[PDB]
Amino acid sequence: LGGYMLGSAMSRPIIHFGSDYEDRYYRENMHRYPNQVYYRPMDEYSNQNNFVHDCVNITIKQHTVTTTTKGENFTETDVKMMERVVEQMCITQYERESQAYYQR
Repeated sequence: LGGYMLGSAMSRPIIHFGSDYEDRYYRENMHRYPNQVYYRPMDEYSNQNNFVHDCVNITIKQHTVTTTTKGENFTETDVKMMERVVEQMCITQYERESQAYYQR
């Protein structure tokens, strides 16, 4: 990373895949999943969804490196479920900082 950073943790977003199976599938292991999200300052630009689609990429990439380095690797469904959890959290982490620009 070397620029991009980590702010706050959250609650685990209860995702909806539409299958209660896949809810509880994540939910059985959810403590092992991510609980904070990697973002960067606006500085120049911002979007509504596309910088979130950037931030999600970084958080999964990091976990696919620095925790995969700890032996703890993931499958693609594990990634896709993370992408959801991380996007959900990134929406709030974006909005929290974005509201502070508005408050200026």
